[PDB]
Amino acid sequence: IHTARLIHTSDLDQETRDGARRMVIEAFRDDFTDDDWDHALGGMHALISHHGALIAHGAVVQRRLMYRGPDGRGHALRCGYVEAVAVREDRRGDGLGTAVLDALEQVIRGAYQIGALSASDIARPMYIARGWLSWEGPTSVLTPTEGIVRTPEDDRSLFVLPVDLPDGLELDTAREITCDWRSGDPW
Amino acid sequence: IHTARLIHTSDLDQETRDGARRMVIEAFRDDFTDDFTDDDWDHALGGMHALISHHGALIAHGAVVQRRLMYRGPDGRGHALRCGYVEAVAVREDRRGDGLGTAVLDALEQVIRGAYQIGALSASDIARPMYIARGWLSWEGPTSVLTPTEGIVRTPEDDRSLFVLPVDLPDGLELDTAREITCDWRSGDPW
Ligand SMILES: CC(C)(COP(=O)(O)OP(=O)(O)OC[C@H]1O[C@@H](n2cnc3c(N)ncnc32)[C@H](O)[C@@H]1OP(=O)(O)O)[C@@H](O)C(=O)NCCC(=O)NCCS
Ligand SMILES: CC(C)(COP(=O)(O)OP(=O)(O)OC[C@H]1O[C@@H](n2cnc3c(N)ncnc32)[C@H](O)[C@@H]1OP(=O)(O)O)[C@@H](O)C(=O)NCCC(=O)NCCS
Ligand SMILES: CC(C)(COP(=O)(O)OP(=O)(O)OC[C@H]1O[C@@H](n2cnc3c(N)ncnc32)[C@H](O)[C@@H]1OP(=O)(O)O)[C@@H](O)C(=O)NCCC(=O)NCCS
Ligand SMILES: NC[C@@H]1O[C@H](O[C@H]2[C@@H](O)[C@H](O[C@@H]3[C@@H](O)[C@H](N)C[C@H](N)[C@H]3O[C@H]3O[C@H](CN)[C@@H](O)[C@H](O)[C@H]3N)O[C@@H]2CO)[C@H](N)[C@@H](O)[C@@H]1O
Ligand SMILES: NC[C@@H]1O[C@H](O[C@H]2[C@@H](O)[C@H](O[C@@H]3[C@@H](O)[C@H](N)C[C@H](N)[C@H]3O[C@H]3O[C@H](CN)[C@@H](O)[C@H](O)[C@H]3N)O[C@@H]2CO)[C@H](N)[C@@H](O)[C@@H]1O
Repeated sequence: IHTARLIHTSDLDQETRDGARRMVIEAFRDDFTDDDWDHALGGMHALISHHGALIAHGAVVQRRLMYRGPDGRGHALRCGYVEAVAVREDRRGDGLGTAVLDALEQVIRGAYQIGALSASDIARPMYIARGWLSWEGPTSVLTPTEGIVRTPEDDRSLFVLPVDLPDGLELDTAREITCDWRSGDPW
Repeated sequence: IHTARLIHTSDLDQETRDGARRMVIEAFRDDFTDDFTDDDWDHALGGMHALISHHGALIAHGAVVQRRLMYRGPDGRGHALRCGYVEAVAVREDRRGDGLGTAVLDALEQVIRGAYQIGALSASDIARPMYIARGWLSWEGPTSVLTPTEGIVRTPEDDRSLFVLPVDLPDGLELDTAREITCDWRSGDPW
């Protein structure tokens, strides 16, 4: 069985960051943009290498997810957001994806109030099987110039993993949920 | 001689985390209202901690957490910068003045330079000369916060407290510190 190493972005040399980026881009090839890479930087990376070649990657970066309960109170949850999860093609189906998520979920459970991610279609059963909840209500992003704006192309994609919500808060996945602002894909 | 260890929030046991919080709360003491509040501790969670311990006792702490800083340049183009935000920098009172806080900020600035486009913090009044000497820039224009119900809302209590450390600004961006700057939303003190 393989085990992922967990490394902060700042503990990654440029050679190893460039190798990770190139492995991720190839893994997403039919798609992975310059903004997509920026989104994967700043947090903890899960890495698996074999003889100096990276064969699996994932990242969890901190952001705020905003949720307003029925009673009208607002919540700005410390969110561990999962990005750039990828296994080299020739090494897929061997549990390397599971090893990446095991290490990232340890980060989420140890440090954040909620995990969240916008899953590709292929990865959906994988996350469902691990206990991630599909979000059923509308999604949105908090923009700097127009307030909260709907993001309908992301409604089907969003999964959350509530690990340490504030005392008495219970997420209703049919309500709206809002992510903080960034360039490119908000979710 | 003094070197802090870097550890992510998720690698601290609850007892070390709780000790860190108690130590930082006391460091911020000069009645029953703690100057360093529960929300203040939450803002230190989720990133990299710099720790210094001496025969088991935690004698220094600092953290850098990821946020977005929003800045609109003089050309009208908006930027959502990946920001390493510095929180809860503290040295046990009896050990101050020996380079421990310098050692904490050394480690945190390494995180910022290696991971983020910009470092930022909201400095206590008395700590401002220290940050200037380390090459942080004082922000001179108005500060604000992007709220989910109101618009961008001015935060005048934090004007003149903000410092930034621009380590990897995109392509041609050059910060003009007289313009407005805006932080993302969180509970408690936004800056
Ligand atoms: C997504 C990706 C990382 C999965 O990697 P992988 O090596 O195929 O995955 P694994 O072999 O580790 O399988 C992961 C888990 O999903 C499970 N699984 C896969 N398909 C499943 C299905 N239809 N139903 C139930 N479980 C399923 C496996 O059983 C495994 O769980 P297990 O370890 O308990 O058995 C890989 O396909 C990839 O890199 N794709 C390209 C990039 C991409 O699209 N990334 C997803 C963005 S979130
Ligand atoms: C502010 C603090 C972290 C500085 O740590 P320190 O270990 O005492 O300071 P250092 O010895 O590393 O010196 C760093 C700089 O701090 C300044 N400073 C602040 N308090 C100082 C003190 N008691 N003794 C010496 N320098 C002090 C000096 O300008 C010094 O610069 P220098 O070495 O070039 O002379 C620490 O005194 C403390 O915990 N105070 C409580 C308040 C606080 O931390 N504010 C939050 C940061 S915004
Ligand atoms: C730290 C600095 C002063 C050089 O280091 P240094 O002068 O050798 O300082 P040290 O590391 O030896 O500090 C230890 C000494 O601090 C003194 N000291 C400072 N605070 C003390 C305290 N609270 N208790 C006891 N001694 C203290 C003591 O004399 C101690 O020596 P001793 O106990 O052995 O007698 C350095 O940061 C510097 O030169 N600062 C430049 C200023 C700057 O950055 N400004 C730029 C303007 S933009
Ligand atoms: N875009 C068209 C389709 O893209 C697919 O790839 C999938 C994937 O990239 C993408 O997945 C989702 C989208 O769902 C969702 N609307 C936004 C979200 N940020 C994105 O996210 C995913 O891909 C990004 C790269 N982008 C990565 O940066 C990100 O970490 C990853 N989780 O959408 C696709 C499936 O939903 C295939 N290439 C092909 O089946 C088809 O062409
Ligand atoms: N009065 C002198 C000193 O005051 C300190 O209090 C200062 C401190 O709380 C606070 O400092 C600044 C403010 O400026 C600024 N407008 C907002 C910013 N979030 C805050 O931040 C600072 O204190 C917080 C705890 N709150 C920490 O969580 C935070 O990491 C720290 N950088 O404002 C106070 C005055 O600057 C301490 N009580 C003690 O170190 C000493 O007594």
